[PDB]
Amino acid sequence: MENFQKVEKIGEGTYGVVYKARNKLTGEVVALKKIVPSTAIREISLLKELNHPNIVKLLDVIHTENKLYLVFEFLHQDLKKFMDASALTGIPLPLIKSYLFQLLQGLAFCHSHRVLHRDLKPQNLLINTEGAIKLADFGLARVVTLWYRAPEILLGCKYYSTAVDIWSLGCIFAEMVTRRALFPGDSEIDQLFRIFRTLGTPDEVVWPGVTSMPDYKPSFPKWARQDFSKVVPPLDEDGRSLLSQMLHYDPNKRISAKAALAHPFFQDVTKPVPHLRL
Ligand SMILES: Brc1cnn2c(NCc3cncnc3)cc(-c3ccccc3)cc12
Repeated sequence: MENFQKVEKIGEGTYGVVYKARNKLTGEVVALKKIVPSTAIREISLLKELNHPNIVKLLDVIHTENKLYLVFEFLHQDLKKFMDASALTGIPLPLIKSYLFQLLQGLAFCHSHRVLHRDLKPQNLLINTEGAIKLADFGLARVVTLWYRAPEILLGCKYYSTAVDIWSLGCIFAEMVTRRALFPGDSEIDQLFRIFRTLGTPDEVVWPGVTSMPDYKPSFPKWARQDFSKVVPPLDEDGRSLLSQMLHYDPNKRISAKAALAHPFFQDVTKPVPHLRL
């Protein structure tokens, strides 16, 4: 640690405080996360090899004094701040599409290595001046916001898979378009019920096996599904079709990152430069 000079606190991650810091040696500016079980050390070590342009690079892992520090590449802004900053005007559709495409490329990569994020949220999607967007805190999982949590997690599924990340990204996609959180639940049941109220209460017809799930209750209220035209106006039909697929109840039916990349929505994708005030 003596090799780093703390510049400032850039948030309070789920595991510890994250600091912008300077390598007293190389002079490199990095993000320093202060989080040990051998399993954790080994798992984290694996993440160091998981390199991709849309994944925040984990530079080094430092274990000392039974303490654990993760040194990451530093990015100046996150999607939440950018969304807040662009609230009056909204993020231009072409930039939303570019960001969604890049994130799907990142997910496609991680997923192909059997690595899940599990906690995707605007705060952990980092952006730069070049129009790039990157997933932060990938593989780390293996008040905390429930807004992006997939229904199978909320329903007590113990062995959920990659589809949970597609669900979270579908929620974030909707939020970028509408400028309002899709399902801002403030408790597990409120989260579940917000999802039901919009997509309809799931049943054996649309989600075979849902009624047997651990936290499923026959006493759940039965709400009708709403039309996406009401959910994310004025997103075009291509966008709404993609969204509807990323939000399928059945994790097995939910579109994969790979398939999502081929969706017609991305036929005209480009890479705009955002306007960032750093
Ligand atoms: Br790795 C990493 C690399 N950059 N980075 C950023 N940068 C965005 C930023 C935010 N505030 C000031 N400067 C830059 C935020 C978080 C993060 C922090 C807290 C919670 C979740 C993610 C992690 C992280």
